[PDB]
Amino acid sequence: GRSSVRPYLEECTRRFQEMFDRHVVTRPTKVELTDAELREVIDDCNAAVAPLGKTVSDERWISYVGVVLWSQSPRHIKDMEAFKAVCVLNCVTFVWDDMDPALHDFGLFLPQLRKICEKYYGPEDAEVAYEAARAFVTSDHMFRDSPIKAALCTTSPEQYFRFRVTDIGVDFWMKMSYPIYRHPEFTEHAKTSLAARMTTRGLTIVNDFYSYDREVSLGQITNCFRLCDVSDETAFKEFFQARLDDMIEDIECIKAFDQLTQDVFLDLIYGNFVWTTSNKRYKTAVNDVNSRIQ
Amino acid sequence: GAQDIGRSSVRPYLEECTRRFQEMFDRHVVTRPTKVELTDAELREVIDDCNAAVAPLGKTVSDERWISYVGVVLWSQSPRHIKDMEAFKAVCVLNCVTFVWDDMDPALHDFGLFLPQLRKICEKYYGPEDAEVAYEAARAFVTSDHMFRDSPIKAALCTTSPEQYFRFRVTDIGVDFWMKMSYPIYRHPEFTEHAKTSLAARMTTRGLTIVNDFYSYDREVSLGQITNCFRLCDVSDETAFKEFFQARLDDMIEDIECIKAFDQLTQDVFLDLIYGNFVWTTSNKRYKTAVNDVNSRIQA
Ligand SMILES: C=C(C)[C@@H]1CC[C@]2(C)C/C(F)=C(/C)CC/C=C(/C)CC[C@H]12
Ligand SMILES: C=C(C)[C@@H]1CC[C@]2(C)C/C(F)=C(\C)CC/C=C(/C)CC[C@H]12
Ligand SMILES: [Cl-]
Ligand SMILES: [Cl-]
Ligand SMILES: [Cl-]
Ligand SMILES: [K+]
Ligand SMILES: [K+]
Ligand SMILES: [Mg+2]
Ligand SMILES: [Mg+2]
Ligand SMILES: [Mg+2]
Ligand SMILES: [Mg+2]
Ligand SMILES: [Mg+2]
Ligand SMILES: [Mg+2]
Ligand SMILES: [Mg+2]
Ligand SMILES: [Mg+2]
Ligand SMILES: [Mg+2]
Repeated sequence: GRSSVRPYLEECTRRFQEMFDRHVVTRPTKVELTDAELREVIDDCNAAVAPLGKTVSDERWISYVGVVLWSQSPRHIKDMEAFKAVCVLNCVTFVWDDMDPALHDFGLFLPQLRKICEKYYGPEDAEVAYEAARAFVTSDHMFRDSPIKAALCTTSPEQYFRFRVTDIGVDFWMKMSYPIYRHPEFTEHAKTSLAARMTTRGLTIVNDFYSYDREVSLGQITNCFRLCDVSDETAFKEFFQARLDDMIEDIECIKAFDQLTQDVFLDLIYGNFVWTTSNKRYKTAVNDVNSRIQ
Repeated sequence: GAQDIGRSSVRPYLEECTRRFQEMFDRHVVTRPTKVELTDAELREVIDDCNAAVAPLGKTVSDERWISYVGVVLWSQSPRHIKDMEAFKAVCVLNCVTFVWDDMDPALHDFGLFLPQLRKICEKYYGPEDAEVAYEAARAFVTSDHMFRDSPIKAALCTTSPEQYFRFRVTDIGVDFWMKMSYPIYRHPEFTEHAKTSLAARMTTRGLTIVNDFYSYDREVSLGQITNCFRLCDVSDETAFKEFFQARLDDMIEDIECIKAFDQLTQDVFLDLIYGNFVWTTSNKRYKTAVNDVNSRIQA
């Protein structure tokens, strides 16, 4: 009844895309990694999660990494070592997101994050990236079955998106991504988390729509469509339009930022959507790339 | 009289809004904030550090002005939970000297002179790790306050909706900075994590900002400052003002009721911050007249 948004899949996909075409216009661009670059990334990912004891397949890594390939801003890239770092860090904390909390070993995993950060970044940037990775994995862990999560995800969209600034990983993403661009304004917006606060709703509403069926099946409550009656087409449509309006208002305000920063913000939101709709992770509730790692 | 005088002041609403705020706190927070009493030695140690830090910028600040700045720390921390009084004094100093920065013409903003003083304060009162977090947060605040003077981003975030506006204020009202320099006071691991993710700041931004904005509106409008949520409604129209004000009270209440899901120590800290800021704001000459000897623009 409320267990699926499948009836709305085609209409909502078309409405998301129309919104992007009218308000962002320019398509996101996929970063093409060389084979050598992709192997270096996947090798670092496997090394980082090996102490945790679970095998991750190449195609699951590729499912995770696609968000970085599609949602950065390739024409503004300056530092491909920072880009590779974001690939690795994004992927290995994605595994953490998918893991049963019994597998979460901070003593084994935190040094791996530190190693990744020092390898690919300079001394100061490595500290910023590591703290943000540390804060993300700690947050994902401590909020599993937390009353705080229950209160923030069941009260209002406002409370929910406030939780997601950290929990969807976008604050972490900004703080590990600014070395890719070496653009002083973007670096400040990343470090104040204004960059994350501006892009949270656009990332989260899309992720939530397409991951609803999986999350509802697993008992995960971190999803804004749980705030509406999805079995009621009229109530769903009103809620979905309110969320579309949220995304538009953010995008229109993002266009007040400097031309480079606004490119990075918009490529992030629109790229996430392109990646989400072509990724098997977001298609069936349980499959070989989104199954709980138990 | 070409000016929109009718929209230039919330003075007609002063008594009724103050009473409504207080009723809200009494119904939803209940327990009073507690003022930290500093020794005369401690206070003088704080003020001498404050004067040392802003001396390179060229402007004298009176003890009365410092005391006007420092009261928010005295009233809005959580005395029952304090473990580290050196961290508390760091927050007194860091709060006060960045208040001066907030009040200064941007021509006085000298990062080369001022950033080393902030680093010196942090290195004096905190351990090495805590000092780096507090310095980064102070740096990011003073850089933000400077960057956004006359900025199109500020205009867009402050004139679109309450949601865009409060998103700006998570940094601009200084509360993220506040959390990241206050967690060493409490040495409470959950509070430290909520500080470092900025969830602490996000939970408390609206309660701090709505109160600050109401009582600093007249001064800010007279100085042409646009960072104030009541510029989003027509304060000259009583019906529209009261509808907007009720919407802001509802925002505060929703945050406070969600804050009550946090662990007991964290929620005490969050609620003392919001309610203490209200007690301080309503007792402080800074928030009583548009221009006076403690809130006037510090001019180049
Ligand atoms: C941050 C970005 C734009 C996107 C937004 C959706 C995301 C793919 C989903 C999710 F799985 C996260 C929370 C776990 C990993 C966190 C960061 C690194 C990645 C967070 C991901
Ligand atoms: C460095 C301090 C702490 C920063 C500096 C200027 C500030 C905007 C002043 C004002 F708005 C305060 C007294 C209300 C909220 C207090 C804290 C959370 C942060 C307050 C701010
Ligand atoms: Cl560096
Ligand atoms: Cl934030
Ligand atoms: Cl320390
Ligand atoms: K809306
Ligand atoms: K409201
Ligand atoms: Mg998650
Ligand atoms: Mg997940
Ligand atoms: Mg390095
Ligand atoms: Mg999801
Ligand atoms: Mg397969
Ligand atoms: Mg200010
Ligand atoms: Mg001010
Ligand atoms: Mg004000
Ligand atoms: Mg009028």
